[PDB]
Amino acid sequence: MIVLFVDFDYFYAQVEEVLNPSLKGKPVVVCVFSGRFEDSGAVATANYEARKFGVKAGIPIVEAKKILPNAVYLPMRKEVYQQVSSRIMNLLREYSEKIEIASIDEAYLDISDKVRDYREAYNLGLEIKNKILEKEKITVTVGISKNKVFAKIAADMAKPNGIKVIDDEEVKRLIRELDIADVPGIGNITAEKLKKLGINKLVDTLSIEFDKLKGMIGEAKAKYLISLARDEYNEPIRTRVRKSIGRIVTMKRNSRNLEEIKPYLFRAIEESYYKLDKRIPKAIHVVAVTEDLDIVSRGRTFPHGISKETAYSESVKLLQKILEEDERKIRRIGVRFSKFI
DNA sequence: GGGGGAAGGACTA
DNA sequence: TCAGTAGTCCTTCCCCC
Ligand SMILES: Nc1ccn([C@H]2C[C@H](O)[C@@H](COP(=O)(O)OP(=O)(O)OP(=O)(O)O)O2)c(=O)n1
Ligand SMILES: [Ca+2]
Ligand SMILES: [Ca+2]
Repeated sequence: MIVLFVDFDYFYAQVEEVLNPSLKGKPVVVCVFSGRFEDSGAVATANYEARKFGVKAGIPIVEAKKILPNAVYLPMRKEVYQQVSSRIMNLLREYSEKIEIASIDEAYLDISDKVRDYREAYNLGLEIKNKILEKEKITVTVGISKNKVFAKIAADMAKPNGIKVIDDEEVKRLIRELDIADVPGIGNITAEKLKKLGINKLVDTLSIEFDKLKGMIGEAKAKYLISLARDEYNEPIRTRVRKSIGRIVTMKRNSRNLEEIKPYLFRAIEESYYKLDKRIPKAIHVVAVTEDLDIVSRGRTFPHGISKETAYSESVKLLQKILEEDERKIRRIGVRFSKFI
């Protein structure tokens, strides 16, 4: 198999640059303003001029401003990036019917039946980059290898605005030399459990007793890592279908007062129903983020679709279940719909 | 023994 | 006054065949 992975460069910030070119060359920071106070919230992403200085996705907006007080701070306009993303995905469909859209800014193409070798895949990759640049003026990074995991890794190594092929020989070198923390799906917590087992490279998972590996990181991740280490990882490129749609909002102030929380919960339901658009969910979950940032949730599944009115009344019962079963105050409240008809 | 669901947890956004 | 904001898949514990 030959997989071609496309990951758009600093996506949210780049789309803003495309819509307002005077922004180019300046540090741009796209933010999610929570509304609790002046500048409360987090950075969604920043272009490379801002990232060079430590302003990156996830940090508080107040911290970003301490580092770069004169950078351009823009409010996230998700719907705008979504429309731009959808047009780029449509361009990629022209290069392969076998495409897997993994997120708002990334897709995997199985080009096995389109090119004969890596030389040709690499060329098709250039063709793709040029096409996206021509049509939307957006630069992307392309990663090419024998499977999804290594195609993604290839891209990670070449961004931004890059293109890289990890051939079979390099795949073998990487299995031995690549820091296992850099493997998709290995976060800080798993990375720490592995370091604690002596495991720092994929190749290391082949010599550890399987039960020891599994007992520590679970059966699924152990098999995943082993399959990659044996160079036998095979997952087909598959059309993704959204399985849930939801919205969670931050409250002006923490609380466990039902009438005070209702307005935020109802606003989350409205926005959520706006996004479902024709999709009818049979399940609804109320999700609360507690004062200490823990996540607690309660849901219900119906043998039929959930009308907006039913979503309103059931969400309150589920919220009450959360209040009655957890004594912490709530900071964020939202809903999540799933099991679509 | 293991299918199947609810809720927590990890990961990547 | 650090802490957003969406969404997926796996795990653990429980019911049930
Ligand atoms: N914690 C995060 C991480 C990402 N995103 C959003 C904004 C990013 O623009 C977009 C894509 O994610 P990437 O990790 O690919 O980040 P970028 O495209 O921004 O940059 P790059 O790919 O250059 O590294 O997803 C977000 O809202 N919150
Ligand atoms: Ca990406
Ligand atoms: Ca990207």
